[PDB]
Amino acid sequence: KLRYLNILKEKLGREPTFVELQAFSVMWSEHCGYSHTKKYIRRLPKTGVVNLDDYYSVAFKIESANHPSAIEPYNGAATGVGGIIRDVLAMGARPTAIFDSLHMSRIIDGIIEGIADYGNSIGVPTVGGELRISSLYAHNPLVNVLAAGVVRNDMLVDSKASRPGQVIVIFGGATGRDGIVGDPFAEKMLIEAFLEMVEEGLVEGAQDLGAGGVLSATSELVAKGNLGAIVHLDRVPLREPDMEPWEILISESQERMAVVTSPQKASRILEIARKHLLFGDVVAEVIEEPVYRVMYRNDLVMEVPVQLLANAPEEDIVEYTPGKIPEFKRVEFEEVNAREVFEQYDHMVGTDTVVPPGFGAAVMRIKRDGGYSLVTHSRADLALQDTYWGTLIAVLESVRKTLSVGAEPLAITNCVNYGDPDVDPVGLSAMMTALKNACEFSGVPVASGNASLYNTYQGKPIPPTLVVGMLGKVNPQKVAKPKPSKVFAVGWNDFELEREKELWRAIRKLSEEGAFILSSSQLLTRTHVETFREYGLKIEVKLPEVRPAHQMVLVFSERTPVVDVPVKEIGTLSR
Ligand SMILES: Nc1ncnc2c1ncn2[C@@H]1O[C@H](COP(=O)(O)OP(=O)(O)CP(=O)(O)O)[C@@H](O)[C@H]1O
Ligand SMILES: [Mg+2]
Ligand SMILES: [Mg+2]
Repeated sequence: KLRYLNILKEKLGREPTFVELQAFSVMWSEHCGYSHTKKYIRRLPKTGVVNLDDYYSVAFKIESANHPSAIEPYNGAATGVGGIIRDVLAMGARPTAIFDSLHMSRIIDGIIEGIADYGNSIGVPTVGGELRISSLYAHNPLVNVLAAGVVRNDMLVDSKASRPGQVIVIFGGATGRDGIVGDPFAEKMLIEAFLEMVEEGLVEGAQDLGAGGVLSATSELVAKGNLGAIVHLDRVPLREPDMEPWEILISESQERMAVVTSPQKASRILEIARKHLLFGDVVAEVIEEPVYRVMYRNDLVMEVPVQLLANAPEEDIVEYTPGKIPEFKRVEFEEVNAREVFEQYDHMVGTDTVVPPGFGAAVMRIKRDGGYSLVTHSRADLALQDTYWGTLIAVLESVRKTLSVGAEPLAITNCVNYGDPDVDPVGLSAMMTALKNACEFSGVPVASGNASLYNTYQGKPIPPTLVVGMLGKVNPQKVAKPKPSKVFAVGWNDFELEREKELWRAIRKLSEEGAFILSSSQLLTRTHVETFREYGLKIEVKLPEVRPAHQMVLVFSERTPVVDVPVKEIGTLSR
């Protein structure tokens, strides 16, 4: 913030006001700023609402609740959920499935329950997830939450102001002195509320309220529209009435959404909200002038170029060149049979999928012959040994899982979980390049993502962990389910980037022929066995010895697979 303060000062041509420093403290903070990752992200291929069938689109995104969680496992995680759901809800999509990618040194119930309760409380199933246990995350639990929803392409909500005159409504829970705990009940009302507003063609644009609260929502909603905004802090319904404009402006009270609309629609927006027991008012006004004038009645609180707020100081970036794929070695993440713990908290117990998520990619259908896959994958264990390849391979194995389910990879929502970038700007680059190159190799673009840097315990950084939330397309009727069959190991014990595509081609043919397929580092895990039992199936196999980063999958079929990849009957699935 030292360099920044200067910069902010040079840009202000003067000395920052309390509110100014207060505001830019948020907007430029790495969390809302992305100073170390912005340029790395602009480099990634893109497209977070991915179309699905020219009629439906799935809005999905991943988010981390790291620091919060490290403090308040329960609240942190839950808050991350709440927030990520709004990000999706704001896209005008009805949140249909939560996914989490937990990375901890142990089974921290707080996080599991926090995630679980919230989702249940708002009625959004916690379909799938991922759980990685490593002492290496002792003081830095990586709580990544991904959410997905469905949205008719003709109901897609623009995520920004796009016309002077439009006004921004802030509704949902009230604003109080928070971050300057939220309930799913208000969140659920928020979803029902916002969704109703969408259904009525009232929401012309929107943005959820999280980091930066009212400041980030408004400044961004318009900044994204290359417009301005006159924000009236006094119009924000508060919980604590004595709050100061700056408190009202940067407050991060939860369960709050900003709705861009036409003055004429604001009324219903408020009616719809209120009848849903939420509070809201027309807080801002989208103006053509690119200024961000925060007001509290006729009191000018703050006025700055919206764009200055929007664009934080961008750190340079170093080009990273990757070397020979390492001969990865044992970096054990003691797998926990924490299936009893999830049961106790009703977590990831989402039985409403085309096929149990415990088999890899969670499949959801939006129609009889239509549906989408979703997977959250990461290879921290590998990324620890080599940031690039590990990170890259994590993307490739996600493509496998997606393929293994018969789903064609559509997009990637991803979360960068890194330590201090100023110290190790390399790992950050390696991580981003791997992803960049990974998307380029796979051809799968990046729809959106989250970045969490400075994850370190007294010097030590958390393992470079890029969680990959991969969206895939799939016809449910064409999704293979477990059945007594022969189990074959298909692929290789080791990894050679290039031949990855021949493995995919293979997964594709087999999957196409209806074969069942698992793509796991362990080939088969307790969950896989667990889940098979749910089908009343016994998995007896001579699991091939495999490398950490390998290119082998488990194919279950009657007939022996016939592909251009090593095939070996390794056992059977029966009874
Ligand atoms: N690794 C990544 N890849 C692609 N896009 C990324 C990214 N990291 C961040 N982004 C994008 O940059 C912006 C910020 O992501 P972030 O998750 O912090 O958003 P947010 O506005 O929802 C704030 P909050 O945490 O308060 O909910 C988004 O528009 C997101 O799509
Ligand atoms: Mg932000
Ligand atoms: Mg947000």
